[PDB]
Amino acid sequence: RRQRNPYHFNSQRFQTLYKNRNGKIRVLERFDQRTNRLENLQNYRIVEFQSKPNTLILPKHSDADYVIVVLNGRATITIVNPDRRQAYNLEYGDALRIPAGSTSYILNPDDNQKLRVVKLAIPINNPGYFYDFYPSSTKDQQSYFSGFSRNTLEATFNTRYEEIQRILLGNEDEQEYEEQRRGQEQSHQDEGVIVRVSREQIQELTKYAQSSSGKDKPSQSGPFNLRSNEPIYSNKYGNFYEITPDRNPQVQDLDISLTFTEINEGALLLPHYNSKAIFIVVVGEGNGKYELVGIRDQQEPEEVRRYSARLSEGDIFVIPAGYPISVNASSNLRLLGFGINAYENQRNFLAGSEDNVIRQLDREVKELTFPGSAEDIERLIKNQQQSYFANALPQQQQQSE
Amino acid sequence: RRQRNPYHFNSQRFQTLYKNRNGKIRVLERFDQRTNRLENLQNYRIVEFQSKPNTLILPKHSDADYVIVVLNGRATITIVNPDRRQAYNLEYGDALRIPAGSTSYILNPDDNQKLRVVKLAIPINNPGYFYDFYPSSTKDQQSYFSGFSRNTLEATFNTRYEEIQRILLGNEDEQEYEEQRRGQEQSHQDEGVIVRVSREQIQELTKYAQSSSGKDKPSQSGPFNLRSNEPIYSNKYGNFYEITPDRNPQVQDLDISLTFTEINEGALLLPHYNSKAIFIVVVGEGNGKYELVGIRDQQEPEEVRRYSARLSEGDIFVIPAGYPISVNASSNLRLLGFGINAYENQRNFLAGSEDNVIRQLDREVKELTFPGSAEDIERLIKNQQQSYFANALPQQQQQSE
Amino acid sequence: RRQRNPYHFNSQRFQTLYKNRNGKIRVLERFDQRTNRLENLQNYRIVEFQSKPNTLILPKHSDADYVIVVLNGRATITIVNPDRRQAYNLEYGDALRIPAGSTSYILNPDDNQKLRVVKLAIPINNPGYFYDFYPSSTKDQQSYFSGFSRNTLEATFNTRYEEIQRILLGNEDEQEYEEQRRGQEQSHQDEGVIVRVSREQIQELTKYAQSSSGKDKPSQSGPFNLRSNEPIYSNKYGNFYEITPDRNPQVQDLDISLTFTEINEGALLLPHYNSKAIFIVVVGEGNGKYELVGIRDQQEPEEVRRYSARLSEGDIFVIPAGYPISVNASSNLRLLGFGINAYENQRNFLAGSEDNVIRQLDREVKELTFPGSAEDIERLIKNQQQSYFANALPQQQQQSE
Ligand SMILES: [K+]
Ligand SMILES: [K+]
Ligand SMILES: [K+]
Ligand code: NA
Ligand code: NA
Ligand code: NA
Repeated sequence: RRQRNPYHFNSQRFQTLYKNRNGKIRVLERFDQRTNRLENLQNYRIVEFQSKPNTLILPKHSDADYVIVVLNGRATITIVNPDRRQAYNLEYGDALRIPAGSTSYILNPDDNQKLRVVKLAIPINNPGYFYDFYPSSTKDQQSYFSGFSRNTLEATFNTRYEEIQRILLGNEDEQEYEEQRRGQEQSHQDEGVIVRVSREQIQELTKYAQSSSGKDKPSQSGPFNLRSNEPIYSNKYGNFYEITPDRNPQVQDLDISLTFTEINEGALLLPHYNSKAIFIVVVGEGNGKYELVGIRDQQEPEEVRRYSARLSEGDIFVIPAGYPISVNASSNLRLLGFGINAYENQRNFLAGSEDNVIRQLDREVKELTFPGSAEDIERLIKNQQQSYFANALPQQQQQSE
Repeated sequence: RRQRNPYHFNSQRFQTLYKNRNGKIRVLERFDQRTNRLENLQNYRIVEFQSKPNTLILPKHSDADYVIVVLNGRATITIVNPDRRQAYNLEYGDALRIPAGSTSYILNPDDNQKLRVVKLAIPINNPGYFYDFYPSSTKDQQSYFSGFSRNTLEATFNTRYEEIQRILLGNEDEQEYEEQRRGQEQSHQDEGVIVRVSREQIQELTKYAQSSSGKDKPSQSGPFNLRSNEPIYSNKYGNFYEITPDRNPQVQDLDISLTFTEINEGALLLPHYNSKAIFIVVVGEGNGKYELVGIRDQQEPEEVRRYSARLSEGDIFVIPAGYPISVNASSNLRLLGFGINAYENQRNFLAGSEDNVIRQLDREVKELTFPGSAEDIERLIKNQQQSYFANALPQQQQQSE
Repeated sequence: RRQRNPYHFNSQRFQTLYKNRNGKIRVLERFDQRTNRLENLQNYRIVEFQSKPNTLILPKHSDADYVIVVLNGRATITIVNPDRRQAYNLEYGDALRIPAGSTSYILNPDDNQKLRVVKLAIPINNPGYFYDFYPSSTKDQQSYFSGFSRNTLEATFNTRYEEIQRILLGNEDEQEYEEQRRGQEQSHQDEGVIVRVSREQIQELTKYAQSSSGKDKPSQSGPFNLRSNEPIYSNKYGNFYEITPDRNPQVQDLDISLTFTEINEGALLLPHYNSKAIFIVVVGEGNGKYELVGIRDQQEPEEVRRYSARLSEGDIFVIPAGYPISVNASSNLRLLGFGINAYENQRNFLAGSEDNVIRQLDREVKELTFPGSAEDIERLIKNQQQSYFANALPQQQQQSE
């Protein structure tokens, strides 16, 4: 539409990196592609990863940090080190920092639930770009071991290339059949990087795992549910959870807050602005619209600019620091918030009866600030008795189907 | 002149953002406009803001940090939060960090003194660019509330748009008279973002205010006078004050030192270099010349480069780390220094008899370093018995008017 | 060769900045010249500095930090401050942070040993660019004092320009003879910035110096030998030393680890990857080859990319975080490692029997990960009983000369 939305990143702007019959691994366009208004976010990327019941992403390490949030189902994740090796179950809500270089792999042990993970990634080397290192050799990726010379591999493993090749790599087989339809496996596990897993294996693999279930609190060891603490804002229109970095060792070096806002249908996250935090917002569920307010630099009276977009499962949108936002709900809307620059943030609501900086003004300034009489503004301001969330005067039925 | 001055930012390179009859709000060209030698300063901007007696900037928040220094007069500043609301008087000399997102507004309660504020700003979102958010609706800026849809505003305030509009915004009135001359007000306060204020109001507004007067010391709460501590360098040619970040909680996260150098007429801030700190220097008062020394990369003997410029009330100039500087005074010259990267800085004077790194040399190296005999250099070096500042052999009168 | 090596910086890509008959001062091309894959290293530069016995670099300060490592011989370094003045002997192995702005100069007191220093530099002002400030006036560089005006110099030193000029600078002499051959001196010390020194002087100059000899431990005061601690990895194929930033006050603000890997002939630093650290690797001695593994983004099965290069005294190469590396040795190969982003790094070996993350995998995942049976992989993996370094099945003789 005339006057576009730089800050809106619909579902579609995910580029598939990897689809096989067991899961997908999408990544979102670089925040600074079309826009040049989102430069401070040049490093961050958003990955959605998805898998089907009883499945396994093969071991991977990346040149990037990861903050996992399970927006759907269960997974055991394992994280492997030079020294120890770990494993956590993770339920809906759970988040987890995978540091940069950790060998990890994620199993979906559920029997009928797809796994849905959304990852913020912070590249280490180059800005907006990381890569996935697999030891596995599939028809889809090769091992890094392949990038070594036979001599080097042979010294390395202390083994005839022919034995390495047979065991770690794979042999010459340069044709094709790849037709006919049913389902089974390939090589050993449904070929590719996302493979089908046996219960035998799920049982073995989960047996080590540190169970979540109980909503674990932001520590430095295991997963932490974004609903662990009591809502920060809670009433009968929604819930607002949030873990600020300073109270969360696992990410405090990344200076990320994480939020989980549930907006009930016909409800409205009343307008606020984030004082220093740039928020990357992720739709898990529901439908709605938002209104972000900017000053159109463009290039008489300084014009403000609404940047609106419909919302739905999968979309990303971004909230620049200082920019007032508000968010509707046609259907029960659930949002995941990655707040960059979040340490010391303060969310300033602009309506209703808490953290309302407009009311916190000096009487006589309200006076000078708005055309109404002082008293008219206290009354008006006070007409919204709900805080944080309210009713949005929703649409409904009447002579309608 | 042939061989320009990248580092000099005369008064003129201020772009007005806002002039009405009550004050101005200028901002300085981005440090990396013409030059590409000033990249590390790409984020910082310098705002001068000015107002006339009994006046008020309307409430504003920005997507940027602010370090205020009052180079002229008095002001009450208020800073408003989701929770509390504060207010300080500020006299000449006082500085104050306005964090990013703080609702603030500045009154000039004086009866005949113009208020002069110089702000370093550090944008949060985008590099070299911030914006001003006002709830006010004037003939000059609109409210961010205007960027919301009527439906959204109506849910928000819990009020008929028509009542919001009447009280918080303003109504349709699409013509003009804007002629005839006298002075009074407009709407309620002299229209625009800088408005005329009543004593009734000044009295009320200042009644909360935490008075400065007494030269408050670098804390984390209120304003701090850049002359609070005893001069760091003081003799009969000038005074050199400076608050390093590590001894100043309010900015220590920004890693800014602030200086206040008064150079007496015909005096001379002897040549030094800042070891890590990049200094942004601001002329409050007086006239003089400076000499900055660089190595002209250009593109036989490596050539050095003087970058000189006359000085006067309002000018900015910048001192790259490591680059030797010296500053004259035709008239009593008063400078405000924003030292970026200032934590652990050490100012190395190169003449006179303190912090003189040339004299700190090994005898026998002086020997090898300069053409003179060792003894000739100790004597010479020692011919300047004043430290830090000295006499500049000024110009004066003789058969002259 | 088709498919170039961005990460390889042979000896040749050093640009001489300064050669006279007493030493050279080379600097390496900006890590982001040809490549745009090395952006996070845009600031760092590598300087090799070399001098001949009984010599002196004249006093210099830079707008950049320095981490010195002596890869050959001995030096006294002096570091001069506004306040105190210091001096350390430094033997092979020793490293030292010269902060930004420290007046320093380096003497080579040895009688027959050339001094070889390799410096990582981190510019302060501009990214990839620093400059050298000398008070000396040679036929090669001028003093910064020259960049001041006569009036300014005269106030400064409190001396007739004609006396300054005679003692600190040098006088007009605008011709040439610069022929005939023997050796002696010029002006006072072999002209230029690197000069010939007397024993009389070496004796005097070293008399202050804090002797190294004993392998001093990472403190915050003096030089620290990169072999101070016991090897981190040691067996009969090499030694691997490393000082991580958190255990080394002098650099912990720079977040640099330093390594010293000695690979014995026919030995092999087995393949690993650095989890967060980007390593800048410097060849002191020996010959060999390396294999770095990357994912060629390029632009069916994701291709990996070997980036190989022969090695020899002087070469630089770089190891991106996460990228597996391995290094051979034709001759006793000695490497200096500048690990950027090194705080919390963990080196993951991929072969042999320590810190082997492949073996740390879950049995049943190895199962799914490689084509071999689980048991075949444990056996194979276990066929390399040496850790860290091993034998490379080297080349040798047979019907050969
Ligand atoms: K929010
Ligand atoms: K200064
Ligand atoms: K290494
Ligand atoms: Na063997
Ligand atoms: Na109502
Ligand atoms: Na005199």
